This record gives sequence, C-alpha cells and structure tokens, in this order.
Amino acid sequence: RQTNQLQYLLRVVLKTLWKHQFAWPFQQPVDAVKLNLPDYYKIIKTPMDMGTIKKRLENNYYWNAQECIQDFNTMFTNCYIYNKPGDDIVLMAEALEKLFLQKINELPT
Ligand SMILES: COc1ccc(S(=O)(=O)N2CCN(C)CC2)cc1NC(=O)c1[nH]c(C)c2c1CCCCC2=O
Repeated sequence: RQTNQLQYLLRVVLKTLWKHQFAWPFQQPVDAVKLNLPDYYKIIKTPMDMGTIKKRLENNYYWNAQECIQDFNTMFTNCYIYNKPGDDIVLMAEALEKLFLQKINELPT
C-alpha cells in the first residue's frame, strides 16, 4: 500500500507516459555497448529510464512522490546532456517532458 501521490505517479503519470508514441526510447536502460556509445557511462553517472522507475514504483522503493519525480528529471536531463540538441531523441524527450510536467501539476494533494 503506497501514498496517494505515489499511487497516482504510477497509475496516471507513468502509465500515460509509457503509452505515449515517443515512450519507446525510454522504456528500458540505454544499452550503450550494444548501440556503440563508448562515452555514455562516462558522461551519464546515473542512468535512468521509465522501466527502472516503473519497477521502483511497483516495489515501494520510493519514500514519496518527489523521489520519483527526481528519477524522471534525471532521465530527461541525461538525454539532453548526452545528445545533440537537434537529435530526434532530444525532441522526443522534450515532448515527453512537457506531458510529464503537465501531469505533475495535476498531482493530488
Ligand atoms: C538505435 O536506438 C535503439 C535501438 C533499439 C532500442 S531497444 O531498447 O532494443 N528497443 C526499444 C523498444 N522496442 C520495443 C524494441 C527495441 C533502443 C534504442 N535506443 C534508445 O532506447 C535510446 N534511448 C535513449 C534515451 C538514447 C537511446 C539511443 C540514442 C542515444 C542515447 C540515448 O540517449
């Protein structure tokens, strides 16, 4: 049994983002070896993705809403830091982040 906010972050926020057309690059960790990105783990000290966030939500890892929001923010900023600002992945990230922020301000008290 989790707090109302955490429940909403899983059943509303994560689930809406997961079903989005641009969720696919964000549903699993970046496999930097398979994708030939030798400096990825050197630049990204804390990889994060929606698949990892989901499991944490489902496992009661998070103490409260803000910790989950922190993970989401890390996922987005990792993408902006690593890629070039015109890359497709970055415009997908921006799109997904605006919806996220949208659903976050809709969060219950
Ligand atoms: C060619 O890309 C892929 C090929 C296959 C796969 S995948 O997991 O094998 N899978 C996705 C789900 N689909 C159903 C099956 C294929 C992922 C990816 N890539 C990503 O995810 C991804 N995500 C980020 C955030 C970045 C990247 C790579 C871009 C630069 C680093 C970067 O920032």
